[PDB]
Amino acid sequence: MENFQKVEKIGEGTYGVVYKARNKLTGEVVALKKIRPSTAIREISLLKELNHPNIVKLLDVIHTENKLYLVFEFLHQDLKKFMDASALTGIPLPLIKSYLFQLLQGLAFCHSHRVLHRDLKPQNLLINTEGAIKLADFGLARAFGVVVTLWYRAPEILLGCKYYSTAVDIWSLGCIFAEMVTRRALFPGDSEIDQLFRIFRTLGTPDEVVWPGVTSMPDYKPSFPKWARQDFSKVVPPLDEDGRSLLSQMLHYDPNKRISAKAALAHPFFQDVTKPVPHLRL
Ligand SMILES: COc1cccc(C(=O)c2sc(Nc3ccccc3)nc2N)c1
Repeated sequence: MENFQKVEKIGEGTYGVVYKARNKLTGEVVALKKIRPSTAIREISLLKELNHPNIVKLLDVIHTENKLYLVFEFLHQDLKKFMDASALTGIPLPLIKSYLFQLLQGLAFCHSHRVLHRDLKPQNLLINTEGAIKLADFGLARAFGVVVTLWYRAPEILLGCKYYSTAVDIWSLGCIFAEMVTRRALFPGDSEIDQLFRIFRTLGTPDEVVWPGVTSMPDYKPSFPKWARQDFSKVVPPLDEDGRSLLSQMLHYDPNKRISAKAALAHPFFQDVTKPVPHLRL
């Protein structure tokens, strides 16, 4: 187009097609996302001012010929592909730990700036050859808002709560952490109810004891089956107790009891964190 050269279609994003493109003027390659409101323009534009090592930079918001494009710094590979590529032997624990640590740093930053992601998934976690991992698309959900993956959706969202909190991002990261460790999605639901019951079958059907206010949620039904909680040691076996304790805190039903990114960074699991180099096949 006028100021870009579409190198390739890197895929279908939440709001539209995403292409690997090259800016004709600078020659820089970026991830150009076509969006499929004047308030959205204002909000999104504010996001350009979010700089952190673990957040994919939003270089530009382009509103021309009545189309909306978001220009992002280009990263080497997404975690989804990396996990698939590492499925035979699994991502080494030190690297899993480094990634979780960095992602929490990115979340702690966004959240301290009152920005939520709401749709964290391996597809929007990007890595580079130097061992960094970054979160892409923070704050787009709020600015915009509505086959979609439900695997990383927090239970409060599934139960129809209309007010999101920073806790939904911790839940999603918890699901991703488990998946890196076991090499299998933690809650692979095929529908909203299947997603919810898969969570219930593992963590136990929530009640007013563990989640005060749950029985009054919009889509909660007294007729939900009552499953008992499974022992955590069976959920992510290869993980040591520090990792399991941290994961359990990231998967608390009550958003208010769920650990914050900031507090998670101080968890004992990270006492020996390092920054390994991943073996990336580009
Ligand atoms: C469907 O497309 C998506 C979905 C969610 C996030 C992004 C995104 O921001 C990206 S992808 C990317 N490089 C990349 C290089 C090789 C393989 C896959 C992605 N770099 C950025 N910045 C793209």
